[PDB]
Amino acid sequence: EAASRRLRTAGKTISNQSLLQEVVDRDALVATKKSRK
Amino acid sequence: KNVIATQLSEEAQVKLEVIQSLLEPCDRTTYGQKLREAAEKLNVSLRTVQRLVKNWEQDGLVGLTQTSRADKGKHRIGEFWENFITKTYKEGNKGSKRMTPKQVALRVEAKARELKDSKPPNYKTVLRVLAPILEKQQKAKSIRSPGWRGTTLSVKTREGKDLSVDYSNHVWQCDHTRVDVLLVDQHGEILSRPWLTTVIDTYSRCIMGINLGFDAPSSGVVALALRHAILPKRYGSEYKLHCEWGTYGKPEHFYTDGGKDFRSNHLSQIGAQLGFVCHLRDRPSEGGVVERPFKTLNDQLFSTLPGYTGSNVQERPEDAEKDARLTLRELEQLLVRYIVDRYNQSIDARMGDQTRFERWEAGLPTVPVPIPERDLDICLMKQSRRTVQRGGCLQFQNLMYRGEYLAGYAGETVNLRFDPRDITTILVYRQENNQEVFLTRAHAQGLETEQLALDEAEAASRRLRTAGKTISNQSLLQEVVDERQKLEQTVLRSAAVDES
Amino acid sequence: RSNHLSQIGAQLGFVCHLRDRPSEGGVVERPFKTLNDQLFSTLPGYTGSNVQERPEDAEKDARLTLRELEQLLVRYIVDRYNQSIDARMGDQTRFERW
Amino acid sequence: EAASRRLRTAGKTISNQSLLQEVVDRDALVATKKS
Amino acid sequence: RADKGKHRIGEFWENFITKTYKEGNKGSKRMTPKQVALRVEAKARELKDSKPPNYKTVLRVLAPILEKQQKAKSIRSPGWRGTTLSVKTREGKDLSV
DNA sequence: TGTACAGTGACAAATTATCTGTCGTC
DNA sequence: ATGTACAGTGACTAATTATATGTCGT
DNA sequence: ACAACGACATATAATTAGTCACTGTACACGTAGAGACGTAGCAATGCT
DNA sequence: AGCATTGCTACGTCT
Ligand SMILES: [Mg+2]
Repeated sequence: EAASRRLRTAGKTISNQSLLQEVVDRDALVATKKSRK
Repeated sequence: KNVIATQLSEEAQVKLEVIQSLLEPCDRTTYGQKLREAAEKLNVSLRTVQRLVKNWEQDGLVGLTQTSRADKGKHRIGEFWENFITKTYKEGNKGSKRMTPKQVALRVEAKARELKDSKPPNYKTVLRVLAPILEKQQKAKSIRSPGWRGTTLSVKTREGKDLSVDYSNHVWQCDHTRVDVLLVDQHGEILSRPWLTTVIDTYSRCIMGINLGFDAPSSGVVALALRHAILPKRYGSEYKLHCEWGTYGKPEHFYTDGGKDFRSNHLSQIGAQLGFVCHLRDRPSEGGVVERPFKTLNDQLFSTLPGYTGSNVQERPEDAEKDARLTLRELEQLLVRYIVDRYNQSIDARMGDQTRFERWEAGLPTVPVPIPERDLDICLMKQSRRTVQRGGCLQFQNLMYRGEYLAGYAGETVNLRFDPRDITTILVYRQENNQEVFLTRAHAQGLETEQLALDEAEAASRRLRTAGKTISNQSLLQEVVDERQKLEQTVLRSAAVDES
Repeated sequence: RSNHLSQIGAQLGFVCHLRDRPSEGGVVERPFKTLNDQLFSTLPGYTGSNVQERPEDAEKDARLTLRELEQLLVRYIVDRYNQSIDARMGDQTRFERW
Repeated sequence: EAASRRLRTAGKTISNQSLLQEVVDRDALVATKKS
Repeated sequence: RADKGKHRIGEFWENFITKTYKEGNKGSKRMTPKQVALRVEAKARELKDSKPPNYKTVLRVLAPILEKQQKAKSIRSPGWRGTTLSVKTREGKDLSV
């Protein structure tokens, strides 16, 4: 358990807040594409 | 052999509690007298209680419970008809035939009429007999594979040899997938789904480069992926990336799907010129380090984009061609942002300790040499067993050529290297001391005011000759310059060399 | 929707009508599946009703010719399909209801 | 129950003799197949 | 209890989850709950909300919606019965047979 | 020892619906 | 009011037959 | 001694095998094949 | 004289 809790705590350490920028700007791009008709 | 009792029922608990109430020891003459309470408690004679004691003292909780019957799972139709059913079904489902239990029952009834059997197996009897077979072949369909664990890994090759993966850049992989996105030209008609070809570092599970484009799986595609994989990266401020795709440098191996471009001469020339060894994949599963990222990337990216096309024809969503809206100059930016700002920083699925990126930078055996860009653009495609003319001149694919230093040589076997995207010039090579040595750079006769590609010159030679035109570089060039692939190629014309 | 067929109808004496949608066609769409299940699936080289379902060796097992498949399909229709009960009626075989 | 039983008992009287013999003859034909 | 089947994330998040999944599955887009939860994470961070819903809640929010979208595949047609029959022409004229 | 991500079971933490007391005149 | 209709299913029921019971037994 | 395992013949009941009325579900043109890169057929356009 | 090289066409064969 305590060994597996190392893997869990290590994975959870990611500074993910800089990684979210992809998702919101990908959607913003797709919403910027209006259809041809 | 240990066997444990399970599904202890209420009646078994009733039977157990009286057994426990007589597990308390006493003299045998009162033992045979205190157990009399069981008689009405079980509504049965003490001779059954003596039998129950004989079971429990012999068998514990397992024999205290009632068994299944001896005929459970035994079919009273007998071995002939149970053989007949399982014979008929398995032979009826060999190869591409797919007989079903209903079709089997018709065979049973047919054979019974021949046998004059008064009472052949009913269809539901025939269906019952096959239920074990259907279930056993169902479970055989979905068995999970463990996958590798920890840092140690080795990759099986079609050679039979198994090759360990020891450090970052020890073994790269590639394959191509058809992207599940319909995307469109400028202003935008539907075109068709592109191909994606990726380089994956088998140690870090990292991803050093991709080529995305409408081009079919071809050695020029693989070469342009390696041209991306191997070079240092610089992406323009128009991407607004947060992270830098710092993976570069060269492989010691290239382990790959056995596609015809991966088996090509051109790539083998790259293997010799860059020092990696091409290794073939045995079966698709061994590729999983690159097969699976298509699944990962389909799920986390393409499925969210307007032109998504589903994982199969049978799942193909009908709006895909109704509102496909990206061009590849956007799909590139989406895919590149997904890799560099997310996927590079994503955790490696069986290390946990670090990102995909850090298992590359910390795992490579030593800092690789960043090669000159022009050197890979000297690792062009080459042609051999051709000959130089007895003059200052040359030929290639019905083009005609000049060369500055060729006049010092008589007509002799020559080797030559060319950019298929800029066949305006060739680099020429000689076999001095059994080693390749430069002759000269060379040019098509009089060609300087414009530039030419190989694919359009090849197509022009077809319309050139079939019209009976006099064959020359002069006339061939006109048939280049006098459409689906035109739209596709002029999309791919959008390139970072104009933007960096 | 061809002129040829509409001209046959005018000659032979029937009007040509089109269904709204395939569901309204079920009376004709269904015998295919009764053929698909009860005939084509039990023959060498059955190709499976879908790309996700083609047998792994349909091309390897492929051996029937057009004259042979027709000679079976006619035995199926004459001795079997038309002799089955009409599924609305239960009492009448499809030919006796004709 | 009676409506069903009459409907069912009608269906039971239909002879499969043709519908059955074609089944073994289809296999006896296909038994000649080799790739 | 009166609370069974009703979530505690509240009216704003119950909508935002279901809004985001609904827009992500029109056209050929096929945004699954995980991508919604990843949007929820992004939304809370930009909302400055310190307690975004967990992916298990987001999957439980959509579970009835997913089942309603599933049931539509199964709905059976009664069919015609007995002797009387007609066929539906696209002219709109039911031709008796 | 293919790969590995989205979905799911079994459970703990937290919330909170509501149902169980000792009670008061009815 | 009504797409089609066959193969597979469930929920019993008739027949089989494995084996639990009650008395005697030594 | 008499409470221990037999010797039943007969119930007891849990197995299978069979009857039916329901119902889900595919029938709706559709993957054989595009598109690369050989080993091997070829012509040709040169020339000594 | 001699072939000798050069630019197509299969017929797979693979993804
Ligand atoms: Mg491949």
